Formats: sequence, structure tokens, C-alpha cells
Amino acid sequence: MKIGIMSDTHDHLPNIRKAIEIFNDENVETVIHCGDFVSLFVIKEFENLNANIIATYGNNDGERCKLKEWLKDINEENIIDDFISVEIDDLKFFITHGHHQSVLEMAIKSGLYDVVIYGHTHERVFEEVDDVLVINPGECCGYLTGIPTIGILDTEKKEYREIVL
Repeated sequence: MKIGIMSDTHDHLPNIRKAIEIFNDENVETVIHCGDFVSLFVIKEFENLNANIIATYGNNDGERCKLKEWLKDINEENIIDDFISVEIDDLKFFITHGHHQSVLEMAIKSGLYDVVIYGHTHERVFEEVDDVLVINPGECCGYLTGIPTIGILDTEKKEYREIVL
């Protein structure tokens, strides 16, 4: 009943596959990817992940059009949009690739969501501001920090734990 979080994979196939496995060798009902898969060929890797997908467009994702199409092919359920407001296990979520500072700032500070997930910065963070769970899974490629990471959230007991690759 736990969900997986990832972001900014930047075509790093190895780490993408590593991550996909991990998300399978564990429940992970669904998986959130807020960053830049970036290239189309990346989607074909996901047609090998058990959980479904809730993704958000990154500033580097050049093919938004075919990206959503291919994602649907992998599964009708899968969904991708600039922003994503949803709920799971009674929790209110708001997902978005770092990007738009203000919209992110506002979401967290609005207090209309239980959890706020985002990427873009490549800076993995996991704090709680005013009972709002703010999560940045960090960069899956690990290119800009040398530390590739993903994360798994427990919608149940609300416990998040990082996973270095």
C-alpha cells in the first residue's frame, strides 16, 4: 500500500532499471515521477514496472505529446500533466516538477494538501512544514550530486525512506 517516488532520471538507463526493480521488489501500488525522463526511449523501460504511473512534465521533456501517448500504451491508467492534484489513502497530494517556484510555494503554504512532491532541483529533501509532507526524491541519475536516489512513501503510517542506488 506504499508508493514509489522518483524524478529527474535524464536518460540514465542503468539507474532507471535499478529503480524499476526496487519498486517491484516492494509493494509499491503506484509510482510518481515528477522529473525529466527526458527522452522518449525512456518510456519503453517502464513497460516493465508493476505499479502504475503518475508523472509530471519536466522543463527538459521535449516530447510532451508522444510522451503521454506512449505512457498510455504502457497502461491506460498512467497519467502525465504539468501539475497533478490527487488523493490516496485519504491523503491530499500535489505533484509537480520543481519548475514554477511560486506555484510550488503556494501549494505547500496553502495547506490544502497533505503531501507535496517535486523534483527539478536535484536536491533531495524531506521535511514537514505545518503538517505538510514536502518531498523531493532527489535525482535518479545522480549526475549533479553524485548520489542517485529514489524514495518510497508509506501512505499508511506516513513513513518515507530514501534509497541510494
